[PDB]
Amino acid sequence: KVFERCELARTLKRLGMDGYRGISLANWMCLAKWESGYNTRATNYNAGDRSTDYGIFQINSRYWCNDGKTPGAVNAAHLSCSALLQDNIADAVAAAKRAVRDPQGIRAWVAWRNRCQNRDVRQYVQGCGV
Repeated sequence: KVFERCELARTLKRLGMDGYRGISLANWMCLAKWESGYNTRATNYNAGDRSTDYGIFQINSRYWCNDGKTPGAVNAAHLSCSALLQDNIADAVAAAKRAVRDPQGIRAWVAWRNRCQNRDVRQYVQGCGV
């Protein structure tokens, strides 16, 4: 599923992402925009370390989900990476919440540092009624 901007904002809010660990809804929106373009079936194989990023939040298989084919893979979230390619994003959200409970926080995603960090991200939630 490719989410429309405001539809995603409302969904994330209902799922309790607004201000989760100090992270604004606008920041979560910015992350999803650049990671997958709000597409839940987005997958990205990293040829360099043999891991794959899954879903709307591009959650990595070495730490937050198990896909069986990733070397040195840990399962901090305990989810199958398959759960992060569904149309329903409840599992992707729970995984994202777990990921930011590490001291790094949202900075774990380099895309966040490059295009969201220290920027005006209001644009991602403007007009959505959240």
